[PDB]
Amino acid sequence: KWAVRIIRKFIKGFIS
Repeated sequence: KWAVRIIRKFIKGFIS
């Protein structure tokens, strides 16, 4: 659970 946020973490590196 909530490991989807890890992919969003990559997004946090992509958007920034």
